[PDB]
Amino acid sequence: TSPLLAPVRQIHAFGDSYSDNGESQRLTREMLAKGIAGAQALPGEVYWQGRWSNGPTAVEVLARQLGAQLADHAVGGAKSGADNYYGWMSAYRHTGLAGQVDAYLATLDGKPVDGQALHFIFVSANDFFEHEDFAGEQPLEQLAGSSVANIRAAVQRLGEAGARRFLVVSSTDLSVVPAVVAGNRVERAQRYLQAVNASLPIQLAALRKTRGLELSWFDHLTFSRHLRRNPARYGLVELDAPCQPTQPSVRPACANPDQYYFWDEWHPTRRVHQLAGEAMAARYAR
Ligand SMILES: CC[N+](CC)(CC)CC
Repeated sequence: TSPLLAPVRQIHAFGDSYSDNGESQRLTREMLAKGIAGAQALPGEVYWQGRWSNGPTAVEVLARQLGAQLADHAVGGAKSGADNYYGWMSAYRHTGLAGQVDAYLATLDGKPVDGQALHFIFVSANDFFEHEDFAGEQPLEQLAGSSVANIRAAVQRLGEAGARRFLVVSSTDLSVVPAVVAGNRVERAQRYLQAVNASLPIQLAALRKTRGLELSWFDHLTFSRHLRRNPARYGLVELDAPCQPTQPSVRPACANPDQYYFWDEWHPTRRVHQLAGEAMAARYAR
């Protein structure tokens, strides 16, 4: 192993429902109040304090582990580009990664980016879920290429403004998500996630060297494959059923959520987020 990276006191997180700690809730309340067409209260009533899970997301755990403050800009539904899985948000706010980065840079008044802050990026799942649910026309390989380009452009734009430290999360294992299984879309997910995860870290290692960045790559797929091959070691019992079914309708939650991998048909439980955030903290000194 290599030397641990330097300690972290501030995180700025960008991403989707795997990171959101209340922005989708706040923003959809704002949109409902203004009567925006098609708005829905997200995430909904069978979720914990606005997170798309039954507890803190992995980046919240990561911040606790590292002794860092967290500014969490992630929005549930966020795509790698400007917009969201929810198309009805675009006429109000651009909540994709590109839009989160634009809003972060616009809310420093001109006051500098913190060169010591860790810029955490965790996105791409909604590029695939939007494409499958609404019959997108890109071949999956072109979709993956657009996801990688969008993430690299976000790191480039944050670096241009003065960011120096990053942690980018790979695609998750979309191929075991319950909604993907139920859609009979396992092979498509495998092909998508393998294309992103082969290309992205090669692109980010070139950008890290050019711009003199500290950029760590977290392989969520390796992480999940190890937990799901050895579930008992981690106190997991149920790897496929959601603890809290929502499709086609809401049904009562399981009694033992700490023994489940999935909270709903897309998102992991607090237990898996906890393990993920501990794993992400492994490259860093406290
Ligand atoms: C973005 C939110 N989801 C689709 C409806 C995940 C893709 C789940 C509720």
